Amino acid sequence: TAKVDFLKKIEKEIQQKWDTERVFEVNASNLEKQTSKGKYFVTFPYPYMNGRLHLGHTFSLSKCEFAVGYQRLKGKCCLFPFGLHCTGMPIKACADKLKREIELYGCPPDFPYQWGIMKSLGLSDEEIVKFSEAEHWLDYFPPLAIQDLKRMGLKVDWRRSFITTDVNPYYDSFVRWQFLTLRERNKIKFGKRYTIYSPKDGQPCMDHDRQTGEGVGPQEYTLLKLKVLEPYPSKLSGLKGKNIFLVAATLRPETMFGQTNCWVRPDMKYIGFETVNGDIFICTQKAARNMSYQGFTKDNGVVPVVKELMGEEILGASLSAPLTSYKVIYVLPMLTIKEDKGTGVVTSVPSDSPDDIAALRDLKKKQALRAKYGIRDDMVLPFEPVPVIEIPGFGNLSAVTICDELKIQSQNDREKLAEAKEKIYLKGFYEGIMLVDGFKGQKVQDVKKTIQKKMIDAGDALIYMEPEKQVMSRSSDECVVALCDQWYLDYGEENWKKQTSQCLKNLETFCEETRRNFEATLGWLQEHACSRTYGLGTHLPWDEQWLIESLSDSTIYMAFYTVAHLLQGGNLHGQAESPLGIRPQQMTKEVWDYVFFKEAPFPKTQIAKEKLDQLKQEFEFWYPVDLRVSGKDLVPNHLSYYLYNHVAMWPEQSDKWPTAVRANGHLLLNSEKMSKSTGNFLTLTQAIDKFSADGMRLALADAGDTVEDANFVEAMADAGILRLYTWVEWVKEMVANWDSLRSGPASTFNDRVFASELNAGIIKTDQNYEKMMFKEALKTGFFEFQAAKDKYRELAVEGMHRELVFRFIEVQTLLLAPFCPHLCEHIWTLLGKPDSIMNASWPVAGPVNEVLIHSSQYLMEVTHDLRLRLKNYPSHCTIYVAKNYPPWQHTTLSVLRKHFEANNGKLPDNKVIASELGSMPELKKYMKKVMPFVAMIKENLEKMGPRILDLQLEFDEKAVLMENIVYLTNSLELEHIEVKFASEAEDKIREDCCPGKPLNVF
Ligand SMILES: CC(C)C[C@H](N)C(=O)O
Ligand SMILES: CC(C)C[C@H](N)C(=O)O
Repeated sequence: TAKVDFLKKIEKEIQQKWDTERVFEVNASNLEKQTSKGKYFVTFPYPYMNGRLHLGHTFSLSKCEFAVGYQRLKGKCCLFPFGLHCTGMPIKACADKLKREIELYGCPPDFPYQWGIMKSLGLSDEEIVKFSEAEHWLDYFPPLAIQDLKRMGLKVDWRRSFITTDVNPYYDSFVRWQFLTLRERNKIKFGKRYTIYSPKDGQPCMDHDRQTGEGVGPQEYTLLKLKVLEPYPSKLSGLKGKNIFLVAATLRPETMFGQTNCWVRPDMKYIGFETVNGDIFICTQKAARNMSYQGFTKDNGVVPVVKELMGEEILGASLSAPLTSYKVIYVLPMLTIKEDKGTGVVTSVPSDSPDDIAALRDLKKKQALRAKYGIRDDMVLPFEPVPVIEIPGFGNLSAVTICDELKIQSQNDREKLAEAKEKIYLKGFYEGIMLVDGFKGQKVQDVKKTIQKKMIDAGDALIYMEPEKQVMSRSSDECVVALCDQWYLDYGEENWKKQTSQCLKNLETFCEETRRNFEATLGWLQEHACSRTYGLGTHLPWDEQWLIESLSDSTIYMAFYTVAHLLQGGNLHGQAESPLGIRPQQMTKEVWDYVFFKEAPFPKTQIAKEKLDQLKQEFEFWYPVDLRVSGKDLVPNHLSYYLYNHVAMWPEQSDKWPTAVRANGHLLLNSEKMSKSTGNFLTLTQAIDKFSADGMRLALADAGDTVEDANFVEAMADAGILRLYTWVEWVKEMVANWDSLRSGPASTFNDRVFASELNAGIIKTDQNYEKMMFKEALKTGFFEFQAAKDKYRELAVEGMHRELVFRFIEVQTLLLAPFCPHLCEHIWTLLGKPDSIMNASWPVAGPVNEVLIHSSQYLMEVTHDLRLRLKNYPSHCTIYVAKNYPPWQHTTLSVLRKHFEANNGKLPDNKVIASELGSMPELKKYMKKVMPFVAMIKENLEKMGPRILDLQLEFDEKAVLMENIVYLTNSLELEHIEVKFASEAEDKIREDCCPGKPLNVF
């Protein structure tokens, strides 16, 4: 267990060496004169300071942190800067729940959590409360973040970090410029528009301030008024005097000629209220409150409630329903009503919505429904479905003529009502044909929008907006609002959308689906609700009631990095003396136009011209964004707005558009999800404490590198630190016993197989590092290097040669330094090599002879082969490697070799087999082991290439064992393992065994 500590000491040792050495401060005036290879720029989606950083952030980043700890050891520059989001509410949210959960209850509260994990963080109770105002959140968290990274030891120029609210006056200048530019280009606009909106927040709550439904929007429905005729039912008494209409939502309004009644759920609570113009509306409150914030009531947002009840009390009185050849229809119960979607009412469209015929039919069957709630001689019976839409497989009575053949007679078939409403679903959007007196033959799709708008002008119908599913901001469930005010951003452009689809067809998607989620969300993304009024953030330049919502003031932010060290040099809040000496007051809109837009004129400035070209040079050298990477949940929203924008201010400049991004899955701790709510979670500061960040870094590079859910498992970060500590002591020990390593040359065989393994490994390792799939590059360069170093200490019984033993620890201590820098710098220094290790390069992959490795992956095959047939039955073993080409085996290879060397990469008949393998007196009683093993050539030949046919088989098998048996006495744990030629075999294994399947009997 001291293993964890030993690392933990030298990690902070080599850190306070690195940091006092200032190793990562990549400047662009001193490292641009050196014409080296080309830059490498790695940017992270800067997390909020709404709380200590978590593994889900560390894995979301480790893909880049390693990347640069490698792409530097290939000679490329490495600007890995790091931002710090403070905009957006989510800070104003957890501590506002702190400010009112400390308000109405004692300090701390009494019950029968939100405060309790600000004290389960540990703070002596007093400190915890200064949190409820936002400004102490932002004086305290950007520290804990940067300390946990200094301690993770990440390759990050310090002087380029910051804060993103108005707190930091400098970035604010950067945000203000962006928007004065983005307003100049008629990319912003003002309007009164529908948006997901937090009642209780006072602003349209859209994307990164939600609990449910990151990618969710308004759904539109038509709403119908349903004149309720007297006799009203019992509870409606007092309101004699006003026009009352039941309100429901259908999405096939072409169908409403098919109205035959009106459905509500007898045991749902219903509300009725008066609009602004003064008539009476009965929906649920989710519906009511939704209408309200949509200007539907007198004062925007208020529900003028007049009475309450449940549908029980409603069933009965006739509803006169517009557009239907049944004007005196009634309200009937439908207990299967989705109790959230819609109004709490639905329509009765029996001829194109099967539930309804099920609904109708049951009321017609049992008198245990036929008088159920006020159901007279007329109620359900003479109502029959309405032929309005014919669909050319089945009938005008479509939704019936389908469930009267799939026989959904019972109304309790809700799975089989998943059957039903999927039937007349959308096919009935085109094949369905309107038949009414006025559209006979018209396509239901080209008249959909007309029949609906005919019903608005007739004052019979209006238009309803509802949450597609549900949201929780952090609290009160949200709503489409007719927001009477919102500055918003125009992602609905025709031009800008197309030039940006092209910014995507350029930018590199690390996979084949990520692009599909960028198409499907771009061809989906309309204009955006980008202005908050309460929370935290920066204020709009010209209308300062408005603050900027998070997901938009965080889009071009990457260029501040390029100049941050000089526009701030370390004070995140932006109050220390900015290194170059710019007054935050002296960064006019056009001196950004200068520093960023290349051709844009040198402005009349009261700062001399030195710093002006120097901050632009920084920019001009560092940009573009090479590779950014974050979780797969900022694919539809933030990374997206991050593509539009980077076009929007350089719509001309092709070069600076982000060129490559990367998204992973979420992370799992021990194969299960990571929500504090579970107990399966670790803040970065503790993963480190427990596992020696190098040890952690390990389990992350093994987290999986794919976009599908990448898992992190505690144990393997433990076994991590162990194979690490056995290494260091081995490397310690193998430099003590220098006097133990062979003189002369490195000439023996075991030597050369390890030595070509070694270089086989360095390149294998190289190929996956180039391709940033860190797990598979882990496997190649660490697991495969241990086993092959073990196994060449295994078979060098005359001593491991030192000049192979040393160039091997060089390469590994290197190969591994991107994964685990301090421990490698320790080793590299341990060797008494001079410079810090980050001043090393990519080691030279020497000359490789893979026919040597062929043998290596042949013995690992049999190593893996006989580990198997020992399960049944067990100590000794003699292994017959068959003697030679039998007169029936040589010949197979011989004749097939003949055809092959004459047929251009395609092989003959599968019954040509029979005529050729059959018609051979050489094959008179052994074709039954040439035809079952003429599939030994069409099964395992792609396995290697043109190998098992080219007769001579470039290595003696008998003897690449008889050498391995020491390691193979291990790895099979037997005692002795001899090998006979199948010359002294039982002849059931001489004249049977295929070289490549060596047979073996205990
Ligand atoms: C730039 C931001 C939208 C990033 C996001 N808030 C995160 O925690 O990763
Ligand atoms: C989906 C529902 C709200 C409306 C649909 N026209 C129906 O069959 O009832």
